[PDB]
Amino acid sequence: MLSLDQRIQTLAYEELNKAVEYHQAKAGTVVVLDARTGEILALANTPGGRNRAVTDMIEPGAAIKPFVIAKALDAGKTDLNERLNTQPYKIGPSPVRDTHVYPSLDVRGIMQKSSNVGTSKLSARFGAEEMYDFYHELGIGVRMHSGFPGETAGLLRNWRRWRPIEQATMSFGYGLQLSLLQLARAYTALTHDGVLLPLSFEKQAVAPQGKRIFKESTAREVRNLMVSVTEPGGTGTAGAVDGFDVGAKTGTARKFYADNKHVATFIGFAPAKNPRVIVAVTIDEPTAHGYYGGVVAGPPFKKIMGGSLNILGISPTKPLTA
Ligand SMILES: [Cl-]
Ligand SMILES: [Cl-]
Repeated sequence: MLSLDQRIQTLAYEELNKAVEYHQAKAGTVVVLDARTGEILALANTPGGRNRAVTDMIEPGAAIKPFVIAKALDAGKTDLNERLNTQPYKIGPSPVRDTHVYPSLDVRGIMQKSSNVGTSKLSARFGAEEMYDFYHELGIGVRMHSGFPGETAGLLRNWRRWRPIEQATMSFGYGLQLSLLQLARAYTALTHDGVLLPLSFEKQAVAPQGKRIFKESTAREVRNLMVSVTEPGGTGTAGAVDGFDVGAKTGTARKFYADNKHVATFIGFAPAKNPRVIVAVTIDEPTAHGYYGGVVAGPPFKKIMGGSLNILGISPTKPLTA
């Protein structure tokens, strides 16, 4: 009744190592989930030993943004028509800025281009306590109880202690921490139509009892926005998979912060409209051939996702061209 798939596990570990070596990185992790039941199909770590997917806390960076955008849509604090001013700004001395100046974006653009500014403005429409409860409901700070030793709850600071700038940076993934397994888990709220899943190391005959975070319509709209990340104009085109539409988010978190020391993340699901698989890839401190999540973690995501769909017998939803 173990949920692991050895063929997916082998594929994930082989592609993970190829990427870690090619980019001359220190380490990497991969999680592959059943997008419908939360069954864990593969967990891969390199270099060997410690189960970093389970034990290692990371700041998720921009990989948290889909949930902030989803929450803002779900509560009616924005909609798919609003064009937000996304010029850089400061809260006191601390800047909030994107990799480019975008004068304005709608929420599709905020997702597609990965705007820290736009996401922080959406989050700022909620009180600190509301955002704190929301992050907790996503499971940040809540142990997975995977059964592995060395597992931590993650980090979610008490909202009463938050500075306004800290609520802002949390909304684009700094100042809170979770493991790649917890982050991959959060994505089941988007794939499983607004219902967060527990995840399991056992095969699930039916999707288990979960917990609603978003309306079903919100999740479906947000999955559609995330397809823009793998299409031209998005930050994650390296993750597009032949024959499928892929909903994804890229992340490029600085470590501590540092100039040129990063954690590159790529997380996505497919078929985007009716997801079957979530693949999450993190590459720790690439030093060659790029450092952003799309360029670094996209290519292994593409290979692991495409191979996982084929292994599982999922038919392409559009004609193959490659
Ligand atoms: Cl806990
Ligand atoms: Cl689809």
